[PDB]
Amino acid sequence: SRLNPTIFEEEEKKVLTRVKGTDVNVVINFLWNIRNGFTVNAVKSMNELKNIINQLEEDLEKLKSFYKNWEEHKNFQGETLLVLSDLDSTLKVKDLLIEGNDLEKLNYLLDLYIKASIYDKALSLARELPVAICLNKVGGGMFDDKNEKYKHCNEIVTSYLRLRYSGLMEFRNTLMHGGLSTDMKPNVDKDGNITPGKIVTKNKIEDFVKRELRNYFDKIVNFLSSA
Amino acid sequence: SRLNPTIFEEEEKKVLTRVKGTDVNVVINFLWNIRNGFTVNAVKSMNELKNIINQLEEDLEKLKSFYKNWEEHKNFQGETLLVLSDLDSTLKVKDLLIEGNDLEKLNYLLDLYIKASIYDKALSLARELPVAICLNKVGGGMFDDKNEKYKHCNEIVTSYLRLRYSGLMEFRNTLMHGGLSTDMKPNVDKDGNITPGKIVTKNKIEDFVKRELRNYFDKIVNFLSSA
Repeated sequence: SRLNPTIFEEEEKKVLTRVKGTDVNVVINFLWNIRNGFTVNAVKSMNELKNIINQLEEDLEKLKSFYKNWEEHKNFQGETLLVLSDLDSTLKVKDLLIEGNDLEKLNYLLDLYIKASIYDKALSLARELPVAICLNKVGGGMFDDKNEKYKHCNEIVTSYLRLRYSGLMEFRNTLMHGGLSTDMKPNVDKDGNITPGKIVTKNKIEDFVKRELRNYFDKIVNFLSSA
Repeated sequence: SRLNPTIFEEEEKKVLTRVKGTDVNVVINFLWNIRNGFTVNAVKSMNELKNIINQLEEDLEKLKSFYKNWEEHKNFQGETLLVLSDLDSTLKVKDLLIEGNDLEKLNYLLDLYIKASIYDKALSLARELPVAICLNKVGGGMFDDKNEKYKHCNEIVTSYLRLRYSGLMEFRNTLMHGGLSTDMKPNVDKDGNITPGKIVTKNKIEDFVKRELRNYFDKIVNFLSSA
């Protein structure tokens, strides 16, 4: 915002105007929604982001060319605000994007949560995405108990998960409620000291989501296609 | 039982002994279980029945040959108890039989109930057979609420039926509870006169089971295979 050279060529200004207008705030918000589990919103932003980076690529090629032939763009010789590395590092957000319907975008996000080791968000998405998949097959509906299509769709995935994927459902609720919960059954003393109940290890959770969650999810979705 | 000729040849006696021993009571019991909806028991009897008729065929061929060459078996010339038509008509029970596991035998029975126009029994079997199909896929279990595998398996088929096959579930409960029920909502007067609630027609029920029940059931089972 605070970047404006006093003397600027027609081609320099034309591309700097584009650079000054890069919505870095939309990228930060995208990462915020992903971290805090606002999965629908993150996925809805994907197309907007796709355009943000498609332009940033165009600007980076032009700026890269400018700095490669730096002898012709001596107007930038004193500038300290435009840092090529800051913009080039931002282009990595291109990896977080995919094309397709919002369900396919959420499916990709599940894999992103797995790679990033965000166990809580990965397991909740693996639990709720098959309900949406189911809802889509039935012509659509809203995630609300008053919606009949949702009521039955949720009952199907919940009972199928409790029937075949008992582990998935257990890890999900434990990570969702944390340490102080009925899901972990800790014991509080007269002295104010707590002794954990189930003491679920770092390895059992890491191994399950990193090695089984995707294979399990793909089988759950495979089953729910026939619906 | 009351059939015994005074003079009997070695080949005549050998085959009459077999005829006298035909378990017609097992056939009557088979038809009783089918009519009263004891579907598991009817299906379990199928192999026994298969042997009953396999022998009755053998005896009928020999007796038919005896009566075709009646001049050689003049010992039967006065007999009134052995009626070829009674035994030959019994061989029609061969059509009610099929080979395969008890689930495949129950599947065939569903089609038998459809052809026979036993709407009540057909719809209850169409509702409960997918639970057993589901139970089998999960390694087996007992039809009891204390059985976890059953609990979830039933919840899946019940919610899938309420989600996609709303009609099937409605006709089932109506036929199961009959006229005087909450399923039909009749109204009783001060005078002791009742006015039906939903008045579901003979045609809507006939058309549904005779034209849609099998296509619908086959899709329900097709879905539950992926489980």
